[PDB]
Amino acid sequence: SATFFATQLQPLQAADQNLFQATKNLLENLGVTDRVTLDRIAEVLDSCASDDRTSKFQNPATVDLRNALMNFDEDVAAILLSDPVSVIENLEPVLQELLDLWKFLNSSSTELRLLLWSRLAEAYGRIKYTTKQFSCFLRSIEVIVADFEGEEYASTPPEARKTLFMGMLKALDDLIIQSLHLALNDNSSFDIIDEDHLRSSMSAIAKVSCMLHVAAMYEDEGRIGILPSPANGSPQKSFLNKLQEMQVRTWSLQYTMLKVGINQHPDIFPKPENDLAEFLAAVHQVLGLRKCCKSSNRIFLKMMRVELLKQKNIENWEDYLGQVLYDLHGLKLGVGVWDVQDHGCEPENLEKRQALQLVEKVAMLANRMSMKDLLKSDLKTTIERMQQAIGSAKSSPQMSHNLRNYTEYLKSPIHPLHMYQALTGGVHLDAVSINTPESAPAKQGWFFLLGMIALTKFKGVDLNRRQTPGATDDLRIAATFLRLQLQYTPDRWDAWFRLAECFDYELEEAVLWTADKMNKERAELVKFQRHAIHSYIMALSHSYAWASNPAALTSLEDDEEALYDMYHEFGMRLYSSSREPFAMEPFEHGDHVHNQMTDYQVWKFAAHLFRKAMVGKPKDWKNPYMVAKCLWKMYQKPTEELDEKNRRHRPTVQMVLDALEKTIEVVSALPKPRHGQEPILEPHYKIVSVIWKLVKRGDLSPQEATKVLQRQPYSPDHGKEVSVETAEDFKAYIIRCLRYLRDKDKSNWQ
Amino acid sequence: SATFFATQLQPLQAADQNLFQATKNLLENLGVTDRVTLDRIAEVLDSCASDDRTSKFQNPATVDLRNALMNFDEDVAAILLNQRELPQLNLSTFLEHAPVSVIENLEPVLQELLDLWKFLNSSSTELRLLLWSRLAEAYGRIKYTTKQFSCFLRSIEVIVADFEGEEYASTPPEARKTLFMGMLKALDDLIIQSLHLALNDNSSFDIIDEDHLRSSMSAIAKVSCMLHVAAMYEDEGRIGILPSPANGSPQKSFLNKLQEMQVRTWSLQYTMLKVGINQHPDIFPKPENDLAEFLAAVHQVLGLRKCCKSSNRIFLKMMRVELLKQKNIENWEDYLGQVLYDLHGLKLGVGVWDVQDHGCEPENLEKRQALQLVEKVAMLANRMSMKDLLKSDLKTTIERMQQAIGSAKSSPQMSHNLRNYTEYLKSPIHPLHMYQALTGGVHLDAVSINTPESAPAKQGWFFLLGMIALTKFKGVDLNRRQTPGATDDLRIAATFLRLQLQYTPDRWDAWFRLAECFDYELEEAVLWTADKMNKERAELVKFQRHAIHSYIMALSHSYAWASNPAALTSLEDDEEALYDMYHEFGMRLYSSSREPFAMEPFEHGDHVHNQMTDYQVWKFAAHLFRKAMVGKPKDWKNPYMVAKCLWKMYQKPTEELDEKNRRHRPTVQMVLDALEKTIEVVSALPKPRHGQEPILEPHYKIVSVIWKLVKRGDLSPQEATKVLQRQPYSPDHGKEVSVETAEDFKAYIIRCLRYLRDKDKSNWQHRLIIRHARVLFDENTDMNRPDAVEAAKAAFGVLRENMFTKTMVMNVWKCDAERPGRHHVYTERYIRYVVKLLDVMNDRTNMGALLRRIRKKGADFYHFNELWQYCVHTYVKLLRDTFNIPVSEEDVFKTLTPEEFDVVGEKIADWAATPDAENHDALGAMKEAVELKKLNANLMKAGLIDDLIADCYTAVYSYVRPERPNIIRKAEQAVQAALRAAEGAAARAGT
Repeated sequence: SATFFATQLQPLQAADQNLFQATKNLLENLGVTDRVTLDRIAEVLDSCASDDRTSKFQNPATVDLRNALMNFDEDVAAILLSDPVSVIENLEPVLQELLDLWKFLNSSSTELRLLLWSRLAEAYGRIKYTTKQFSCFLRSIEVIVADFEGEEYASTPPEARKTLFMGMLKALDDLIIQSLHLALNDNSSFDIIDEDHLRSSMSAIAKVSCMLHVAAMYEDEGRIGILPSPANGSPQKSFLNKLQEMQVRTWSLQYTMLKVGINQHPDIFPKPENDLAEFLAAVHQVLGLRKCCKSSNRIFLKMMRVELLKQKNIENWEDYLGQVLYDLHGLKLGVGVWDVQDHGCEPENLEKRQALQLVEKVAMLANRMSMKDLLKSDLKTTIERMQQAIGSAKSSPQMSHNLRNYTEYLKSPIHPLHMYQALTGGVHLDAVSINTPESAPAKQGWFFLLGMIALTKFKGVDLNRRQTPGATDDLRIAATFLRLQLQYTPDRWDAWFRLAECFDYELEEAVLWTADKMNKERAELVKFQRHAIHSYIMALSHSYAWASNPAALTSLEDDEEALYDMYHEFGMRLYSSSREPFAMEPFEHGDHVHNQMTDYQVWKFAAHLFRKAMVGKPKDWKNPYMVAKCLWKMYQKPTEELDEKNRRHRPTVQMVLDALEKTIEVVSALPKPRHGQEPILEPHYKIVSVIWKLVKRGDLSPQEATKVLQRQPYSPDHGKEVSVETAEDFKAYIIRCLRYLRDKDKSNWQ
Repeated sequence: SATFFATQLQPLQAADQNLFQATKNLLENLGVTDRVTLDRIAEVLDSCASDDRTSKFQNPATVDLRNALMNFDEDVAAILLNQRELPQLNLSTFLEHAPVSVIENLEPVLQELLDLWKFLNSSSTELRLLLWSRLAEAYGRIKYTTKQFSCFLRSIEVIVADFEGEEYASTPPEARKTLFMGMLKALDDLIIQSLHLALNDNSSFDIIDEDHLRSSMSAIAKVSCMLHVAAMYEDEGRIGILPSPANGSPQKSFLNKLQEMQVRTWSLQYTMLKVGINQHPDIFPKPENDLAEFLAAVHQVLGLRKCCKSSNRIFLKMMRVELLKQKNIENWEDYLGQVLYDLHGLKLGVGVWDVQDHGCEPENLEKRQALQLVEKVAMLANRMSMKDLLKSDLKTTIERMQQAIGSAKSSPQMSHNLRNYTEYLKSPIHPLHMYQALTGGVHLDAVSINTPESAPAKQGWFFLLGMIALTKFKGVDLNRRQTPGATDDLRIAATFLRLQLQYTPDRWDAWFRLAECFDYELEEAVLWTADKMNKERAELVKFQRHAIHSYIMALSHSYAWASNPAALTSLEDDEEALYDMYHEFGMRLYSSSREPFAMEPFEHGDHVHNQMTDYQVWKFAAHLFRKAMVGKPKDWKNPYMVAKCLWKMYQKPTEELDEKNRRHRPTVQMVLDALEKTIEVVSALPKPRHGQEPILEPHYKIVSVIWKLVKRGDLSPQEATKVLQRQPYSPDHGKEVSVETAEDFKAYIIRCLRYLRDKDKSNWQHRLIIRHARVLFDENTDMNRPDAVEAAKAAFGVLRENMFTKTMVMNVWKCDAERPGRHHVYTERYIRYVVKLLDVMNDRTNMGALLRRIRKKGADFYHFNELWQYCVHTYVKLLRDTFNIPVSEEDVFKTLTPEEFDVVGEKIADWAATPDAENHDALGAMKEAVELKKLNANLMKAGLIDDLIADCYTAVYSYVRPERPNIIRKAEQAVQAALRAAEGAAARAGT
């Protein structure tokens, strides 16, 4: 029972001890030499090192508070429940007859004294000298602490000491409310405040924080059930929150003194953001263990939200703000060392401008997470709350100019001149990078991120495994999101590339399921390919300047993998549209003025991309094989159909067979496939078919073909020389080549 | 005739040549390689290289303008003079010539799309210009600022192309004359909105690429090529080659409309060239220089043709703003001065060029215009001295600008800071702050106010203002200022430096010039009238009290300034001025601790705080003089006042010294070298010119000092002769004199005093001459010495030769090193020595003659009533010393009845009329005592005068009888009957 109570009380008391210890270190960093304050802090520390924390306190007002909380009194708790230039000339020397008034100051009540401060603060309020008003707020408070430790308080009878102190504490409350409001809402509060005025100031506030910590002992002992807990609706329970809302104000007021205290000391605090954050992490730990952060309209919680967004290079600010956003709006990031602790705060609804401040830090955390993990995490659920709160941006006329240039470029015919300009990166769109606060999502690429999430929804739901369509609306959501991101950003070649990716998946959905669209709606399929190809051009053009930019290759190394995939997906698109059922169908100029590409020049273009995709992805066995397909189709092209320049640049039998030996060399460089995985016979099968056609054409002798045909790893009589002199003996060995390949074709799918 | 016309044309043609040359070079440097534009500019060069500029032009539009202006037609000018009325979007107008959806149709135009292009090659020019107006309207309707601006640029290139177009070249000229002005009305209205968007929103230069810039800005130069001949046409009437158009004519209104069009289009050229120079800084390494030279070429051409104020001064309101942002040009001040002369008349008188008239009237400069004019003037103000400020026209511009700015309104910080200056000024003097001032550790409670109204004071604008006002106060010397009344600039500068110090308390220089204003205010009260020293002592203490507080805060903020090297070079005269602060702190401190002031600002009689000693303040001042001596190595006064400091410290006796400063007492030798240190610097001075008195002020001072301490016993008289012969004014210099007695020390010092009086040819060194009397006759000697009457006579022979007249008038003239209020005191210090001098000599005759001079010069004597006590009582002694008057201790008139006393008192008066009573000493001493009561006029108590009268009357009564108010009354009638017989005897002798 008692050991269980000590086990429950121990980590929160450890948090309090570390909070007061780091507070003490922050005091001693600034030359605060008030040993009374240090002794009060050490009294708090040894009290929190004890089970009976209230016994070790020896300040008289704190044990008066202990008697007030122990012996509840209804009315005592209900107590807590014209030229200004002339006046400031009167009171400022006060705060020969001046020495008599100073003697009159010592003979007077403290309640009379604060009215002199309040009249002085009114005169500063009349001339709007808020800094002097903030100063005399602080000068008023430290007098009430001195008489709290005064011997007149010690000589007071305890029946008088109940009500007289209770008036002073209630008067202490409303000064803090005004001063914190002057601290939070006005930056000029700390101009005339010197160090020793400040060193007198927060030491009183820390003592007040020490004083309120004595009141904090009753609640947590009342939380467990050793103490009688007040009923709901009782004025005692209402009195506790009336105390605790000041404590929320107190440390935040202490934080404003700490923030000025952290500043002006660069030799003392080389990491000034973190030490400010360390206090704020500790206090919200202290309040959040005690369920105290939600009170007083979350003014501390709203304050800490602003400060974390200012700080950038903190280690684990995301741990701190994640606890805040779980408290404020229930935005579970799911990252960081500490899980989000239950603080009993309702999730307040996410306002749009409130969501838009968080974009610059959300996208930083989301950029390091894998897309598959981004499907599983709660990080996307924050984005779902954010984007619904943010919504669609306003219709800018500058965006509408950039929008309408996209529609005519996407319906533009395929210019062969611009293909060579894509090699130079000279293809530019009629667009301008606009400068608006609505583009600050696009300046961080937030609309790019929305496209990647919905694409991974499309990529995650496997189309081969799709027995039910209709979940392609997210692709249309992403395509609108990609069009939104591309309007602000011309240079985002990846946004062009994902746009180029999305057009094929719409085309794949049309042609895989129904063959009727190949007979009735060919024009929109022509439109989709031409939409894809022109998307790839700027995805080639803007990536070429990106590849020419060396610092752009440094960040996000997977985009270089996306760069080489774009090189693969370029020539994949070129070879696909040049054959059936299309056969250069987007390349027509029936409604078009300009030249068209030939199929030969398309196949001349695509292999060099596959040559470039071979360099970046050497384990990609397709890229040498796709090189070998196009050059053989270039070898399929007759010389008379070629012009004079391209007749010299037609591939030779030496260079065609160079790539045919190259692709199976790369296939042999791969490790062997596992059980249940047959190796790809298509590099092995297609090299035989061209050689058989080369013998059928007669450019390749069957004797010299069989030298090539027995270097294959799946050759009949491999490693043993077989000489061939007749075509029928060649056709017999070709039959032996096919049937031995049919031995490797176990599933009968070649 | 023609040679004269070419001579007048030659600066105009040179300016046009340099303008088009710079335009050609900058167009070439932007890559505009169109040969036709270069050929047009070269044709303008051919025009400007010859007298017949008009014949060399061969472009059809230029010669069409030339033909239009050679024979002017009113109906030709009617469409340009009247405003443009736009035909609407009508099918009938389309037949005659033949917002987003409007953008989506028309911007494709700018096979059915190709059908429009063939038609637009054959349609009207303005029909295309209608669409460019319509597209800019749609761009205006969507409020695209850059796209609406871009349509304006393309529309310019249309109508320039038609002037090279063959449709206009093949038009019949009667139709073309309407067509030339009709396009020109369409031309000029486009430049109205083109300039307006180019000087309001800078977003209009967004979508312009390189070639768009190279297309648009080249056509503007063609307009600048074409419009040049119109100003050339006006120049023919300017020299009288052609007749001028009459005022109020259509010819006059046609011409100035072309003037306000030509300047307006030229301002558009500056906007494209500014954006075009940027983005290519390799081509333009100094973009401030080329933009200034481009504006210099434009404004000089328009200025000679008086086009600056044209088109509502829109070029001038652009040029001044862009010159303000640039700071590191050389001779921008040349470019600034002519521009502000064209707008306000603020002639600066600096740079290479003086102002030349551009035919423009000034406008009164407003407050916000002056705030932009703060910074460039303030740098230009610091280049000149205050004397050069007092001769420049820049001073006249500043007084307008302060009239333009006005007095600033007080902030709550300003009410806080200026009050704390007064409370510090009302504070008593503490030695802690002066010890802190040597550390520089004194600060004031005054926050640095951060407002744009302090950006004047951040340049020291208010600091400049008092420096002008103090220069005018210092411009007339106060020796030559015989007319007080030109003294309000002292109070004007006194108001100004507080306003500087409110925003900038840390400026040590603003505290220092504030102190001299309080210092000079102390002079003018006491220089003419000693009555303020007589009656108004409560205010004269306050001036030096507030001076000393201001002198502290000058020193404290100087300590950071004098010890850091960064301020040690900036405005090197202020480094020289910092050593002048040390010299006038010590001359202020040493002044207020002696007569007439006598330590008055030091006390705390209103209050708590310890007051300083004079020994504490003499050592404090001597700290300043040596610190003055390093930065003033040739200034002899800084060793001179440090020599006077230790002598006051040495003459201060050791008993009243504190035991800390008892160890800090300098030796007898420690003042001898410092006097010789001054006489070293005086010997190190350059030799004085003819008519200049040499500085023997060290020389008799060390003579007087060595006279004292030898007679005080600090040195033997033999050892003094070596120290005396080191000095440059030693008589028989280099010849050794051995002195064994004090009388031998008396004679040689008298020979030194005679030698210095040989150098007193102007007869001014009365301190030497009163010490020549002092060495001859010491005050503290025994009165019964037999030579003391003789030594006072030889002392009087020195004084009456030099300063004292035969009617006993001394001439205490104010020395240049003498302090204000000191010579009033120094006169009566010479009086009390002279009164005791004539006491030993028993000179009763010259005392009464001197007494009339004291009575006449009563207002000139400090503490004159107290001086009249000592002089009368010594003369009462001198009346008793000369005449041996017994003191009537016993009243002999008690035996007389008042009836019998009237009998004897009339018998005494009848005895006094006898000539035997003239030899009576008691009657004669009563006669001067009667005149002494008349000369008193109850300035003192008259009862002491009546004591000498009644004792003289009783001594008379002790003589006539063998032969209190009634006693004096019968004594009054005794002198009255005596003087009646004296006038009766003198009257009968003359008859």
